[PDB]
Amino acid sequence: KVFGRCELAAAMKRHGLDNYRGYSLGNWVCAAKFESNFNTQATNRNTDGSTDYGILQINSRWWCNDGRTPGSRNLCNIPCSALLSSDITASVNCAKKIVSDGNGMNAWVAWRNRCKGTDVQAWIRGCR
Repeated sequence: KVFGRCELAAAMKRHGLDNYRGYSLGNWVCAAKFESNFNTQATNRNTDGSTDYGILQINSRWWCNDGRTPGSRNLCNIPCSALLSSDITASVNCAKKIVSDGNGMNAWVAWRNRCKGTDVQAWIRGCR
């Protein structure tokens, strides 16, 4: 599914992301925009053999099992395919564990480079 901007904002808010660990809703929408272009089916292969999955591009090296990343961890205890669903619940729940591990939203490269220190509020402007 390819979400609309305001559609995704409302979905994320319902799942408890607004101000989670101090990060306003605009941050999560901005991250999703530049990680996946609001597409739940986005996948991207990394140089080390791992793969990033879903709306927030979660990595198979640490967080999910895809059966093809030798010596990796499955800290969110899920198959990586569950992160590609039209239902964002699994992506949201795993993201909460990632952002709580000490490094905050710096775990997402696109957030660090394109959202951090910017007017992230603009991403939820006009939405109900």
